[PDB]
Amino acid sequence: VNSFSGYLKLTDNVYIKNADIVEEAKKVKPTVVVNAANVYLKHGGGVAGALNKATNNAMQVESDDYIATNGPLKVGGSCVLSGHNLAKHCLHVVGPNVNKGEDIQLLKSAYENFNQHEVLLAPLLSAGIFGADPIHSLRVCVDTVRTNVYLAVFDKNLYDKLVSSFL
Ligand SMILES: O=C1CC[C@H](c2ccccc2)N1Nc1ncnc2[nH]c3cc(F)ccc3c12
Repeated sequence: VNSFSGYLKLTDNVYIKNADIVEEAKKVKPTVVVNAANVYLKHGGGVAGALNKATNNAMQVESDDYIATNGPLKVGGSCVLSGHNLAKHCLHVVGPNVNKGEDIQLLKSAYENFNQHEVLLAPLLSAGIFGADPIHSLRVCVDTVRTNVYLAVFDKNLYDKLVSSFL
């Protein structure tokens, strides 16, 4: 048992809710919140901009030191950093950005990072401003992640479409 509330169960291990991931994280304080990161960990907008804003920019300060030491992430890759006031840890995962021409095939590699964590609160990777089809992202998530994932979908119309179209 865990403290996630109000989720619809899609599969043995995947759950989904219409929720603002920032407010969800603040309430639950999960062990792991996933960020929709880019390779430079520049949290400007989308999920990343919202999560970083909620940390009063501490996520960005930490991220800038990480990049100065380690260089950029790979598309499809990840790193574990602090969750600040939102979670124990933040798993920054880079899904492909279709609006940059990045290979959508890398979405499966991106979701594979979730399997290193027993339980996660997450957005749909490559959705939103990353330009991929969220229905596809949900399918890849269900077919790739084997650990317990709680998906927060900000947009109510999209959430309803994802549920109603789920196979
Ligand atoms: O709901 C959906 C459908 C997919 C889309 C998405 C876009 C970018 C990254 C990851 C997912 N997206 N966005 C969010 N999903 C969950 N919590 C969110 N908090 C936010 C706060 C904001 F200022 C802006 C957006 C969100 C947001």
